[PDB]
Amino acid sequence: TNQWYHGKLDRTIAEERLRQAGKSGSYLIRESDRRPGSFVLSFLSQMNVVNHFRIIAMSGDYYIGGRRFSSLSDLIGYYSHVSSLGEKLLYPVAPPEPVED
Repeated sequence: TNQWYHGKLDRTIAEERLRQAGKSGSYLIRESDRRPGSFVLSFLSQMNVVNHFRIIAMSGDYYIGGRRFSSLSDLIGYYSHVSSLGEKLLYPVAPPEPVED
């Protein structure tokens, strides 16, 4: 569950991880290092374009595209199962597993 949370992660590594997944509709959530306390939905769109959508944390709520959410998980759920953003969240990209010691 919620494999798509990468915590603190810069833009370049986020784009690397999404491009590694390689399919349009791949996504992750990271807490912006440039704007801490805010988050980014990073999303691989068509034609090798990564979009980085700011998500605003306001009043215990989370805002993206004027829609309001109670948790980052609720936000991911909505753009996966209710409506497109219009592109659709399809493949959650999990953080790289720990390496073989």
